[PDB]
Amino acid sequence: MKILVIQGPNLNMLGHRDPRLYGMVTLDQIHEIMQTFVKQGNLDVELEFFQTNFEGEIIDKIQESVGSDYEGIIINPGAFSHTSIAIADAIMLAGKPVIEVHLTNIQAREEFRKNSYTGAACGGVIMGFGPLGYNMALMAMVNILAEMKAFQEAQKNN
Amino acid sequence: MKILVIQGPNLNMLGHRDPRLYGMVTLDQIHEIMQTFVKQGNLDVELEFFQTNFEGEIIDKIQESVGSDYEGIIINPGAFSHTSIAIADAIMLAGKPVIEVHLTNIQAREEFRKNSYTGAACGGVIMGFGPLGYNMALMAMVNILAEMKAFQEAQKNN
Repeated sequence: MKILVIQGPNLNMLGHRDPRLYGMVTLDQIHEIMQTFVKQGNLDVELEFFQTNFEGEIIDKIQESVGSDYEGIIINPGAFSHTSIAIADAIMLAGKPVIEVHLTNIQAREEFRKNSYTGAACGGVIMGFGPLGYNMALMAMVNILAEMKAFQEAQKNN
Repeated sequence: MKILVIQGPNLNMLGHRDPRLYGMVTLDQIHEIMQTFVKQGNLDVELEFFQTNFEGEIIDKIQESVGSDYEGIIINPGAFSHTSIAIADAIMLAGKPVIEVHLTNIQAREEFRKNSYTGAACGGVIMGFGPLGYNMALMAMVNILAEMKAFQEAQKNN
């Protein structure tokens, strides 16, 4: 149960960014909290982490998810959320749960960040919880999978 | 540790609403899942529940929260999210965490639902997880409180 955690542009440079918005925490620091959340909870989730500043590297990674290894995706497309129809379209073709996270509340920054093409394509969106939103994402994905697959056995047996 | 769970217009009539959007679950059913989440986790949270179709009843309840009994609020202002500057302003004056939940993804319905005045005023927003978003809200609030108060003792002791 590989979850793929895709992180978009400039997220690797957290802790060189405005700390009023982003606190004083790094991308690596986030990803540990995420394992520490898993390791603790005792979810048989394997997390994989992939950061990139390129739109097409995101689309490729989503597309590569289409084969069996991954059961879901937690993605923060970053600033691309607001422009990238392409990443949205990739999210629409994945055949697996995608949950959108933002550290900041994108309802309360510049007007250009309000709309998320990508988040509209995902099942659900979380925003403004800082690093914590990623664990709430994990919570959700684990829950959703358990529902979907509890549901598949309950129709191949009828 | 009373959490106040405010639910807006027409949310009481879930399960007379479009089940393609809202599944086949009631408001009471949601609130049990929420206790069952608490009861289980073993959080010393007392939940209080308040539903209303009136904008001013929301603002009153938030305002009444300003005294000591409540430590946080999880609110789904519903359709008022998109119009009610007043409820937003109430949220801005509460002096306690407010987390916005929506059952549906408000990025993927009519254009009139995209913008949440109220969600911009809250710390954070969750949307599109169905009933599950309320437990992720609980998770978050519990986490946040524990952080804030772990932080108050760490400054009255310096």
